[PDB]
Amino acid sequence: MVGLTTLFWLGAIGMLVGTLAFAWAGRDAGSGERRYYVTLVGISGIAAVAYVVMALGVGWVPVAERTVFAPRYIDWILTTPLIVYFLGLLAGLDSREFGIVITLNTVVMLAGFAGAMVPGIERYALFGMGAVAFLGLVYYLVGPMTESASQRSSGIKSLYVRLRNLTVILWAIYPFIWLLGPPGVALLTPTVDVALIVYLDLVTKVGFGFIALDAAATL
Ligand SMILES: CC(C)CCC[C@@H](C)CCC[C@@H](C)CCC[C@@H](C)CCOC[C@@H](CO)OCC[C@H](C)CCC[C@H](C)CCC[C@H](C)CCCC(C)C
Ligand SMILES: CCCCCCCCCCCCCCCCCCCC
Ligand SMILES: CCCCCCCCCCCCCCCCCCCC
Ligand SMILES: CCCCCCCCO[C@@H]1O[C@H](CO)[C@@H](O)[C@H](O)[C@H]1O
Repeated sequence: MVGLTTLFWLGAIGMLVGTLAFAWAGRDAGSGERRYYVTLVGISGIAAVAYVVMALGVGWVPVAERTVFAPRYIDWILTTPLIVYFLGLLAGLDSREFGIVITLNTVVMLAGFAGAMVPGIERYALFGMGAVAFLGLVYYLVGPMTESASQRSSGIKSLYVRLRNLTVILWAIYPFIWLLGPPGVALLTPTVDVALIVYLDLVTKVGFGFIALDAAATL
């Protein structure tokens, strides 16, 4: 229990550091820019709360012979569409296309959560639904959204592509962790699972945020 608790506290601290840095960076509150900072505060702030809750030993749900971390999935349901929103803003995406990518994202996270909570082998059908919706989300990120980003200045398009790449490459690792970890075949221990996810969560949220902060200043 000590290892898992320690990892969750590290996640909480890293998320808190991001949250404070984004809130501070955003204080200037430029009318067009404010939205991006508030979104980053929401992304890392919600994650921080989730990690604190888990560190305190809340929401460790036993499912068959594994443990499900409910706050992790609730976190993702809330924070991943905020990341997609940030990317859609950057890309200058149209309202229909925003709706599509937010829908596909929500399918991924709901299917992953539901799958984690189903004891039997039918849970892999839920994983599959999420994997299919994720391929759709990736298509949008690398296709239509990238085309949309090209209508922006070269610097904004470069930022879009940088954050798009970070997002696509790291998000693609999560389903493999689900499959190899406790929700799937339970090869990886809960500690190894949590350690990998803490890194990935921190980079996809706080790393993502610092990359945007850097580009915003350099712009
Ligand atoms: C906008 C809405 C339409 C979307 C709402 C999300 C919704 C879709 C989530 C669906 C799942 C929902 C049905 C939950 C059911 C889970 C339940 C079956 C699990 C069993 O319950 C286990 C409990 C305690 O043991 O864990 C319980 C887990 C914890 C109690 C919850 C974990 C906390 C969250 C991860 C953090 C939430 C964010 C903060 C409330 C806001 C922080 C703001 C920030 C800026 C400080
Ligand atoms: C300006 C730099 C600020 C960076 C934001 C993150 C703050 C550091 C918080 C500690 C992070 C813990 C490291 C966990 C890594 C993933 C699990 C590794 C276990 C081997
Ligand atoms: C482009 C592909 C990248 C290579 C990654 C390899 C694929 C990862 C395999 C994940 C699912 C395989 C399930 C078999 C795991 C072994 C079962 C052990 C039981 C505890
Ligand atoms: C959920 C899985 C979805 C699979 C990804 C295929 C979606 C892309 O499919 C494409 O959509 C375009 C809209 O931008 C259309 O113009 C194209 O005709 C169509 O081929």
